Amino acid sequence: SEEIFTLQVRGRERYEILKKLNDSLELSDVV
Amino acid sequence: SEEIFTLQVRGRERYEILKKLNDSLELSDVV
Amino acid sequence: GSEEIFTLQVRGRERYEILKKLNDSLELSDVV
Amino acid sequence: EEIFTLQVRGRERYEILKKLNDSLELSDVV
Repeated sequence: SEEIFTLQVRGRERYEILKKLNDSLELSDVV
Repeated sequence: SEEIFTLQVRGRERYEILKKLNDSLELSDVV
Repeated sequence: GSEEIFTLQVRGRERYEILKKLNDSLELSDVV
Repeated sequence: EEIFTLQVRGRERYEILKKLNDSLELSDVV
């Protein structure tokens, strides 16, 4: 199984930063 | 109104890294 | 004891800016 | 591109930012 977690964020800039990092980790992780 | 953005994250370890970063970013008034 | 400060090297201005925002936030918040 | 520096206080803080930087070097998202 996999688990999807929800992280709630205030402030567009905060959200945009975290989205870029999430996207990067999706692509850099071995799986 | 205040917009709360949702960041969907696969996996506990990935979530915990991003949550730590969010913990910091939410304390920062100017990002 | 003492404190260690590490030089993080980042390629590219836009990548530098995102990591700078994070580091600046961490310096204030001290969450790590 | 140029390489820029950021001074990072403390090993654990350096390690989290290094993890992100290394990820970005692999993914090229930013």
